[PDB]
Amino acid sequence: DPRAFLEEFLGGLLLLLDPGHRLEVRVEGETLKAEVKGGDLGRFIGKEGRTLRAVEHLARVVLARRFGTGYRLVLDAAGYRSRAEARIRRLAEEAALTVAMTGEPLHLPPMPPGERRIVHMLLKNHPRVTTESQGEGEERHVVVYPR
Amino acid sequence: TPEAQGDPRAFLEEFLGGLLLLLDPGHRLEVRVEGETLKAEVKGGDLGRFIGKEGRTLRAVEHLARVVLARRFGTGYRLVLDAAGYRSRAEARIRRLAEEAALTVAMTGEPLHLPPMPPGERRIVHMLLKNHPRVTTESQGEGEERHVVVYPRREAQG
RNA sequence: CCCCCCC
Ligand SMILES: Nc1ccn([C@@H]2O[C@H](COP(=O)(O)O)[C@@H](O)[C@H]2O)c(=O)n1
Repeated sequence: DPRAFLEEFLGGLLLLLDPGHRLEVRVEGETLKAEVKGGDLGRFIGKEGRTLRAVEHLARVVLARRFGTGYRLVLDAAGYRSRAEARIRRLAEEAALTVAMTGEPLHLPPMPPGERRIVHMLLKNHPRVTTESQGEGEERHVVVYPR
Repeated sequence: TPEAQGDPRAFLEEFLGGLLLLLDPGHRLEVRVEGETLKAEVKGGDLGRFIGKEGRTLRAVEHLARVVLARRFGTGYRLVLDAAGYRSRAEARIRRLAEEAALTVAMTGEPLHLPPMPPGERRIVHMLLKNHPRVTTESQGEGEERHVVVYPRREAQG
């Protein structure tokens, strides 16, 4: 059972991270969702979500190694994903502002595909700007182009 | 914080051992104590697959092991994780950028800004270009955008 | 325009 496996695995790490952490794992469409509550959560998240991503990444890998490909897993704490999407929706809305004036394209910072997706999605059918990614790997980033 | 040898060694052995079992049963683990720091190497199994895309996996294991060591003992013991000469090949890539910067800067007489870099990586740049007869180094900026600038020992007149 | 490779 993928849920029970994640519970034992993520429960193992959570104990070493903070005894106040508690875990809920649920499926929501195609996506396995792991929510952490309790204790100093910012310490769990870490600077720029660095700790939460390391857990999420490793959780994904041990999940793939036992059950195979096709799973989507997202790990979250105290609505940190929302805030990160909102901040991403901002700055992108800011990009369409700058590119609107200056007819010169604008290069956004590198982002993983899930975050580039959000940029593409917000600026969908924007009257002034389009989006298209560039570069490869950790280099890859969205470019805001003018019409 | 407690002595590196003893519990911190055994703690990391058991923690990484459990993680490596799920990643690949072929993995074995050597954990070395260097003074009051810890060093850990993963051997066996598919090491390419352990490292993962652009090293994301080895790095997430390193980061997380550091964090849980700090939670357990109060320090990360400057833990450094390696596999299949990963750390060495990345030390070389950083050295390459600094080399190409040295050449360009000594020619143009203009400073060049290297890509932003963690302090660990910034040290490698500084050390490689110490006592370099044509260029020098000095960092600039704050936070994630702190990066080494390579300066010509003798500036362009202009 | 997921993300881990079984890339
Ligand atoms: N000339 C230099 C400059 C920095 N360093 C090292 O590089 C690290 C990064 O410092 P910067 O902020 O100067 O890049 C320092 O913490 C120090 O260990 C060095 O070893 N020699």
